[PDB]
Amino acid sequence: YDIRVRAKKQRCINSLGINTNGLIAMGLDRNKHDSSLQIWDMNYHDDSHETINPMFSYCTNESIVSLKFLNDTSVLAASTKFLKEIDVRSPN
Amino acid sequence: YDIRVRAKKQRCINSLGINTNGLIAMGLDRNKHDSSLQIWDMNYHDDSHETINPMFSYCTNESIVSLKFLNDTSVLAASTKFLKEIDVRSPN
Repeated sequence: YDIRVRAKKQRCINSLGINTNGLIAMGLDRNKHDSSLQIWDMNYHDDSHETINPMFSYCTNESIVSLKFLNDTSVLAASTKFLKEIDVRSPN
Repeated sequence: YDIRVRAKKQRCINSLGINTNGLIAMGLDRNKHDSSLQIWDMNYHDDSHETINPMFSYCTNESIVSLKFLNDTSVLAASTKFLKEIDVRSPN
């Protein structure tokens, strides 16, 4: 098919990752009212809206520049001043 | 394997549903501070805790007695005084 999606607050996309189980992550620019690491699944996405409702939101007030899915649950994300490995099963 | 799970507020389980894509729903009794229709996935479940973190929470202050997964996203739930079809892609 063909679907176009975007964040709730529109800004430039730096990185992108698709997991093995279809989980999709996204690296955005820095916005003070939104998360720059949005992880969501396309099967549970409302098709009537361009915006995405993320399952997991991380890295608020940060600018993620590169990311890569390590496992089926863990993602390795790089910001402009940090390097993190964030698991979706823990908020820390 | 073998895993035991329960709600954040422990109460009797009335119904249970497993979807085709591995999504698991659950019908509980009536609690005034918790949702009786907890839908969650076991792959994104923290294995160090007995409690479940639900992806979608519905039917607060209600007692769901029977439920059945219609589609990969919609569930048909029955309470003690209502009969609802709740889609996970919309909060209404």
